Amino acid sequence: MYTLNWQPPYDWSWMLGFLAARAVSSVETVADSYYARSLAVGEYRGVVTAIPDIARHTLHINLSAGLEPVAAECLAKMSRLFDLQCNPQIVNGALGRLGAARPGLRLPGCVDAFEQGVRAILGQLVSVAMAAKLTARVAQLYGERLDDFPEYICFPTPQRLAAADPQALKALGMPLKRAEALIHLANAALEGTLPMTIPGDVEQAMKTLQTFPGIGRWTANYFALRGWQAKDVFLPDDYLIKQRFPGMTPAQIRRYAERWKPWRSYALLHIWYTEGWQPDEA
Amino acid sequence: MYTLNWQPPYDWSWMLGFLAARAVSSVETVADSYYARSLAVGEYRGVVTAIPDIARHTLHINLSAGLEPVAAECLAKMSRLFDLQCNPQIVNGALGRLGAARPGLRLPGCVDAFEQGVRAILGQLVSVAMAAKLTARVAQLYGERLDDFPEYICFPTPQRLAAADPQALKALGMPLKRAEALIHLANAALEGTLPMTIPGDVEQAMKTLQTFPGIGRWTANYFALRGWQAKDVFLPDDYLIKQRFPGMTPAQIRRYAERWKPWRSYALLHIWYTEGWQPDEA
Amino acid sequence: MYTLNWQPPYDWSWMLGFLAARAVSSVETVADSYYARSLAVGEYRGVVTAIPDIARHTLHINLSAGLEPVAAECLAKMSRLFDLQCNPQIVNGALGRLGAARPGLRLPGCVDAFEQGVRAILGQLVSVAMAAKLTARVAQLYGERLDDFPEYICFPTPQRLAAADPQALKALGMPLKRAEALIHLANAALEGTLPMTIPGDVEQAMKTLQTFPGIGRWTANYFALRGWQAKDVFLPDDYLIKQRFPGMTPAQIRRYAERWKPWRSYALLHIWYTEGWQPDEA
Amino acid sequence: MYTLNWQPPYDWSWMLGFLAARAVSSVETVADSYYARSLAVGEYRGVVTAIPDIARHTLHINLSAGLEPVAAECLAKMSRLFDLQCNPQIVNGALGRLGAARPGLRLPGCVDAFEQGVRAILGQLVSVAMAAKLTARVAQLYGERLDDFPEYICFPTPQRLAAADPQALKALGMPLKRAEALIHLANAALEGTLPMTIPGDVEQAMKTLQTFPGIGRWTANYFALRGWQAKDVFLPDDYLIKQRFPGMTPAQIRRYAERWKPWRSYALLHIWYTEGWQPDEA
DNA sequence: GACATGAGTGCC
DNA sequence: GGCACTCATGTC
DNA sequence: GACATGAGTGCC
DNA sequence: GGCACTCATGTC
Repeated sequence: MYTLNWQPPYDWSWMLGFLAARAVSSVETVADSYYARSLAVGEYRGVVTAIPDIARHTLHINLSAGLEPVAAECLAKMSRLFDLQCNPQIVNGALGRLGAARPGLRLPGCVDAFEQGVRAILGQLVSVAMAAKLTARVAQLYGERLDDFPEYICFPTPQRLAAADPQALKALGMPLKRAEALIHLANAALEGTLPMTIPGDVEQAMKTLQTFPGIGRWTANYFALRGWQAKDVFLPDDYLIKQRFPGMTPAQIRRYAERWKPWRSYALLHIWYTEGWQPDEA
Repeated sequence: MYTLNWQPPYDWSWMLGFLAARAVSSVETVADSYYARSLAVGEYRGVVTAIPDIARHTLHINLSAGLEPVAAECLAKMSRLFDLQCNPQIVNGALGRLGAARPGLRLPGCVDAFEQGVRAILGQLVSVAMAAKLTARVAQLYGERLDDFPEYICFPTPQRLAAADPQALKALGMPLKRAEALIHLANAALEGTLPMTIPGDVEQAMKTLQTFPGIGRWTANYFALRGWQAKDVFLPDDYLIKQRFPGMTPAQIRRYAERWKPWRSYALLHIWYTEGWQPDEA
Repeated sequence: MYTLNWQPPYDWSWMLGFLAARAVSSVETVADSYYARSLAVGEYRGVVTAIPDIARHTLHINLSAGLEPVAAECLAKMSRLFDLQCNPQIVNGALGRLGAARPGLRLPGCVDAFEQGVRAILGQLVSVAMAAKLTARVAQLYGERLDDFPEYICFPTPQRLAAADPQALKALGMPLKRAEALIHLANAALEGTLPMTIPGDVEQAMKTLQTFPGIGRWTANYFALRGWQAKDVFLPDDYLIKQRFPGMTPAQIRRYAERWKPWRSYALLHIWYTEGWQPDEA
Repeated sequence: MYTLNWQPPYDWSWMLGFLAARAVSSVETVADSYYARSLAVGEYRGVVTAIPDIARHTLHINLSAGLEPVAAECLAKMSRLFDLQCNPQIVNGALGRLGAARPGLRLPGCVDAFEQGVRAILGQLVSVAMAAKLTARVAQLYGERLDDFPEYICFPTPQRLAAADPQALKALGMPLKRAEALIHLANAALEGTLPMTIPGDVEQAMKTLQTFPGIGRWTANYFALRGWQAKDVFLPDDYLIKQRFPGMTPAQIRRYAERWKPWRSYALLHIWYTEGWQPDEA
């Protein structure tokens, strides 16, 4: 019903692929041609369906009756999740060769910073499939079920996770430290201490995030990349990244990435999705 | 170009009247049939125009060329400024006779919490008109002039106001502590310490805000009401509110306001704009 | 055995009486001519007996073998307890008529700041006698018994009280809050966070003490007076003191108390022990 | 002429020699048959003299008239400086071989924790004779001279070094950071943050000290050793200690030293003063 | 007596 | 109006 | 020696 | 991965 446009090229096959690998059962549904999930904005709840019209390079968004009163906010959330503001020319031009194998590459955002915070923490260590399944168990235990869509469940809110029992979370298959990380993050979101929108100084912001128990450099970087969709951040600590730069230390890698500023977040995505890639031995 | 729905009744005459008295020259233009202002979403800039359509219960939004990449976020900003989410039947059902005279009353929000915080601060102990002109000076002195629309300036970024000279601001017409208050707020906005969207615990978030220099209970409440669009906050320390409640002390007003929960913000507006209103002598 | 001097006059009956009223069963023993009690100095423990000799203004101190290795710390603890340093000519000269009825009055200190801290906390709200009853109970359950002197038990150390169960202390006859205050104090004691000797800036240190849970202004002052032997502190919040200044508010008593600077601690004691004292008819 | 006991053996020659090299001109006077120094306790001041009596295993202490009022505290200060509490049969029965050559070794204490902290700071990275000459300058500029004994001067008090101009301190022969260290230290001493007596948890307290500006691990360890007279601390970061354990890392040194628990401080003193000492093949 | 809350009174 | 700073209340 | 930075190790 | 702790290293 609602439509949002984008600037070609846009690789929808990759975006949905990325998102489908990380989909949380009962929360999200990802198909080759559309994306849909439960969505909550305040006390308004429902389901959102996004259908990409390649031909006319536009995204069709349908909203369940419950979200109509806050239609625009839902639209802004989809635009952030799908990085519709991206001008591929500027990025593909500034990255030269690195972004030529797939110039439609977009930065997968999120629909809610808190959710992404929870996802980022649970993403620690385990594989993607495990992170997803782990997140699914948290949603099934603390999420809100939609009365008009019994198959859908809303992602847990800060009010529920903040009151959660550390041992209950532990029981879902996570260390006690990670459960406490979640409970503390929820409390921050309630208090208004978790930046829900990109701050002017992403560097200071992340430094403050690292004071949170259970959140280190990796988590804060990954949270900034996906949760604030900050476009200039690298993850020299990432497992797959450390494999793309054999023999180099976090600082050497970090020093190498300076060359891609101010679009380091994009460079990161490309290097991640190019198995053959390797650095230039200066 | 873009259109947003709203549920009747909606008193546009009153809404535009409220924004018009507080309009900042060079930043926004308010007329009988429309509202327009500069808008910055990251590096994207332009002018937004809002034209209500009573016949269709719709609001038409026009974005200048520079804001199209982030059109959805702009739509969301406008929906928060004009309280398009409001269901008057629900609010009026609860408020009873209090709102019966103007069932179309809405809660005027803002397009950005930082800006609103700056405005809430410059409005301390001065007339709406002075605060208006005062803010304009700060605007011209630190704003980003739109190239495509020379007469429009974007509101100062936390960036620019954080590195401002506490004196260059006092000069414009404010005590020294007033200027420090702004400079502090700006820094907070830079690292994400100022909540940009409403937190789960409004009570607690306001407490933290009150630890800010230059921000007391009044400013913090007014900020929650307009900047976060919190719907259940009252302003017992407001000068005018004290006149509407002859005699009574803050805790007594607050106690009497309890009867309008969970829509105290709306009740507040109805009382502010109802001349001879007075509590039940009961 | 060991002997220490003091300067006449010294009202030993008033002093011994004062200590008898607060004496804790199993820890101390007070008679009309001597004071004796358990005493721990690190890992060294034993019994100390103090016998005054009015004729030659000397105090004879005896130590059981367990304390011999730390003789001098024992002597210092005893001299602070009995305020052997006092020069009555100076203090009585400054107070004037206030202290002319008992020129031999001294400031009863303590043998250990941690102990006094526990004693001050348990002295909250209740009567002198009842507090001694409670302290005796706490010591009974958490103190160590001297092998060499079964009849005696050492006052509970900080490490023992720190690892005590709040519920176990609650049962002895105090609210849960009060018992938590004790456990917190023990922790500060272990960490070196509770000044054990009088600080250079008593006012500042007392302020720091008030941040402790369970410790308000009364407990901090009283503790500073007994635990540090601060000579210039008044107790305007004291029960009996307010009874000596009928109808006067805290800040009033405090301002009045100023004329006794810098010996307010001594004036305080003189007022407590003047049956019919009343502020000057002026 | 007061008298204190000690258990034999006691190497006075070694003790006086250690204090003699660190003697600060005008404050302490060291000779082979006696130690003498100015001393303060609150506002009572004077000169203390200590005469060892090998014959009767006794130490004779004489106090000038200005200290008599607080004689007991003065005796405790001396017993801590000279480690009179030490039972050599117990320490050596544990250290074995290592302590067999100088069974009379004692732990040189201090007369006051603040003073010792200052010396720990001014002894950093400079020779011993140099720290002595520098400290003497500070004592000379910030000390209260004694009226009864013109030749002697009191060590600086915390209130005085606190109101010190950094620049003034530096000019005496030290970097700025250091002078700043002394000033912070005085403040802490003033508000009661610097533990003046050994705490229940020496390790926790040493960590809290490491957060003071200018105090690292070597300074904390050393301060604890001499300022609190902690009997079980080792200094794996010491210049000479690194030389005694050739090619060993601080962690390896520390692991090795565990064989001397719980008397690591005495082990440290024996190893420090044993030229050519070296570790076994453990 | 500790501690959070309410009054208010006066000052940049 | 922010900010402090001093009484007066009312549970545990 | 204090103290930032940076690799690296070992245990949640 | 987080995080406390360890081993250089360069600076003042």
